[PDB]
Amino acid sequence: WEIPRESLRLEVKLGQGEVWMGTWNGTTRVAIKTLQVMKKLRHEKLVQLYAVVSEEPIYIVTEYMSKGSLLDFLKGEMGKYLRLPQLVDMAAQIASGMAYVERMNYVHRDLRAANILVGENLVCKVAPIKWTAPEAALYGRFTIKSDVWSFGILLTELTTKGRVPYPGMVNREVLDQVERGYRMPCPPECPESLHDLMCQCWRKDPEERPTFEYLQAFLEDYFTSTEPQYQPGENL
Repeated sequence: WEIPRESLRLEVKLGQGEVWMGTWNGTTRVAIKTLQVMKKLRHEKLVQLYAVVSEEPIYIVTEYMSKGSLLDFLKGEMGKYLRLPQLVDMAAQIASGMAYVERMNYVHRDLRAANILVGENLVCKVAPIKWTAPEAALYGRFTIKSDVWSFGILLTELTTKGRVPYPGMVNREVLDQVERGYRMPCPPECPESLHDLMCQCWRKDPEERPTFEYLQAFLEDYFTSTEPQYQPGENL
């Protein structure tokens, strides 16, 4: 995994450590973060670790995802063009990455659009009270099932093309309201069967939420099994 410092050219700054777009061995575009899990986990929908410089000032090198975060993507020029089949297909890739995390007995803890990265041809990869399950926020009970909750929130980000969840509510009010059984209602033009899936992710009992294997399968099959008569509307 170790590479020499001179094999990395840092080209454009992408964020603040810091995140750059660069070159690896004068051949390969890569993303670069500046001054053990990513070595074990390997999957087509998880952002891939390429290399490390493991003595301060430390450098982590991964595959470059040309579109930045899914939040930026949904809120940019492309948002107006995405429709439900594009958003459902992205949701299905994320579930797929999360199905892997599930299978490896890992927990993400901060699943939401800002932590999904997007590439060419809409490849999406896995890389906060409004996104956090009640039992995680209240009791520190983070599990694969609290990720499932967050994934339901992320479904609403996809279907609103990036709007903040619970419009108008502050954090305390979200937590107070969600404890009373409040759930976001169907987004405009979003089919009820898709909002029903959200509502499954948001079940009070963590054990009653579906697996990511289930979510992935459901979303892959969406347009044949669940909405065979779907027609594109003005926004979805």
